[PDB]
Amino acid sequence: NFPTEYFLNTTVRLLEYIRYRDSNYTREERIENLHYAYNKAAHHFAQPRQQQLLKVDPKRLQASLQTIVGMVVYSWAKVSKECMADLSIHYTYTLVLDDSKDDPYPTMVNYFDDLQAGREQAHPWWALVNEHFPNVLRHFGPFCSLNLIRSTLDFFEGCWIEQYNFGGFPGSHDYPQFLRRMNGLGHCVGASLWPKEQFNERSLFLEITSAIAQMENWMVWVNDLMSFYKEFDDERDQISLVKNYVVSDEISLHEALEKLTQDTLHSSKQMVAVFSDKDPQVMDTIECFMHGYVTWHLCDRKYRLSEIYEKVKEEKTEDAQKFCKFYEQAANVGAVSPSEWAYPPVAQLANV
Repeated sequence: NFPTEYFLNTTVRLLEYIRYRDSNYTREERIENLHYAYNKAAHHFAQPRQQQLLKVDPKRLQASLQTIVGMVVYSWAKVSKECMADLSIHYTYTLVLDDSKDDPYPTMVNYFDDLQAGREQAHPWWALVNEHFPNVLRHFGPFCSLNLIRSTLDFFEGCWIEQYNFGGFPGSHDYPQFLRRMNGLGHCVGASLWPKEQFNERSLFLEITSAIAQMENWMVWVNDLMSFYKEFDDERDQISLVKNYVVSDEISLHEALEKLTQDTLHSSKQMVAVFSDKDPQVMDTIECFMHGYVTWHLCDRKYRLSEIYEKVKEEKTEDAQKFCKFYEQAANVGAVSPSEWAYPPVAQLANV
């Protein structure tokens, strides 16, 4: 049975800590960006070479793309439309990689030599991603770019490790966060929040670096938390950060969940307790990311949190109501029909 109240309590706390509230991001602007990002991406993924080197089921690509654009537009609120579009493509590539069962070994045998010689990579994924990377990198300074490149490389190894469906050896306490950081894209996400057009990598080096280090853990743990509901009974999903704590540390799913909430809540508090008295433009980007990121989760049908809403909408409980109050907040600005932006389907663009 799902820890419905415990979950609710933790969710409301996280929200208060981060100061979850209303933004000046109008539903009309969201639709403007949503359609803009989706429109550049669908046309990209619809090109021939893309269509033939990126092995993904058409229906899942469409879904993945819509999910990713949703997350970007809603979290990288302050960057430009082009930046959202370009980050949408890169994060859709990374999402798509989890669909491969194919062992990377054979295609990674000459990874370095091909890289150093300027020859196209053997693994089709790497071929598309490195070819398109400049489009994403042009929006950043050398420091931030370096973070993206590294994180994406970590991501690749993360996916490789996961093909083994390995939650860790009982007793290997370091395995869980090791794996979560590899497939997390923490430094990618974190360093992509600062476009050299609205920020100065050098003048803000300390804050940017710090953000990356704190955002890496907030971003991944918040996702682990919000996802805890859909993954609860997913017998297919076997190696989540929480399921690994269970196996690696040898504790109950409950205790594992306790560790996650403790880390998440704390991560939140320190985030706030560090950026408030910091360059406003910076705290704004950070604060907006947190809120949008949370909105997206509550709104995307992928996380099915509306099921929880529908099951506690009527209760005189303090949390139960605080949750709904929050939920309806995100709903009012985030519940947009895909028909208003995500069109036409990638498949149709590719067939033309």
